[PDB]
Amino acid sequence: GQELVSLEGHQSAITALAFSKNIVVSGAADGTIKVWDILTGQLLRDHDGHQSEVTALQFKDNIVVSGAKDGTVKVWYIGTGQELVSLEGHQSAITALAFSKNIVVSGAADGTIKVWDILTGQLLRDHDGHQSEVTALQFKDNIVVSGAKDGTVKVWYIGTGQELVSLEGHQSAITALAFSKNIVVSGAADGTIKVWDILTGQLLRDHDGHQSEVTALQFKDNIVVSGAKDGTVKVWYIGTGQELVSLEGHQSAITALAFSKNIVVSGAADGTIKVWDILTGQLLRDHDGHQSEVTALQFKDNIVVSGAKDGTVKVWYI
Repeated sequence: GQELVSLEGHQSAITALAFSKNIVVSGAADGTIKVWDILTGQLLRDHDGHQSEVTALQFKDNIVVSGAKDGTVKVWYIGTGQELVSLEGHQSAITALAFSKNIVVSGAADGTIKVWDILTGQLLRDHDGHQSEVTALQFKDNIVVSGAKDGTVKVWYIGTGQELVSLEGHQSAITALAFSKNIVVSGAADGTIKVWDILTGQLLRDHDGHQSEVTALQFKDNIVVSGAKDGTVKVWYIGTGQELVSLEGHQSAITALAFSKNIVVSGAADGTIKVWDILTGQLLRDHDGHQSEVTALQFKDNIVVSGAKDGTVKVWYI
């Protein structure tokens, strides 16, 4: 349970983080984007980003999709950092990104949602998504599910361009989403978690949650992991709302969550990173990760990658 590598990090707060293969892409509030090789810990690509704060990152098959505060959306190659396609982006700040096959879906602070083809650069769909800032976005199988700061959740089809079903949403800002072919599950800031039949729109379950002011959510299978400002990390079943295991949490506000296999990695505003086993509830690791708030966590193949508000990027083993 030590550090794999030292990484130089950035000169400003880490705002986005992506992890794939042995490559980590990190974005900072000064617009700089850096690419690192985990095996050697060397910075391969420097200054490939934007001129405003990086707000979202997507990394899939040697291609990085990055969004910035000025609304720009860039698609470039990790090998050379040269942009592949030119996207006009949004006029408002990018707030959410989804990347699947050749499609990029971007959400902005004005509520707009745009669908791009990263082979032609064409704007496939221009959407007046919500009357509020798009705070979450999930893309799967030709259908987009979005969440906004006003509590609204929406799903639509890319070709038709109209909504498939009307979901009532929440009454606080949405935090994280996920959905299957049959159901949608969404969670808001006040702890609410709701599941929706996509066809009819019916509310199959309405859970009030166990926390006040959640700051991070993570869905996988029917298990939700929720962190809150009070420092609690809770694991429970979305079908019934029953808590599964008890975790000590942190003495500081939860600011990042990662979830892989049966391992939960949580980061707090004091920089501490904790590693839990949801089968037993025991604390596997208790790292004094960073000296500032943990702003991003990536967890793949027993390797945790973390970023902090001081610009540091660390990578760990379990």
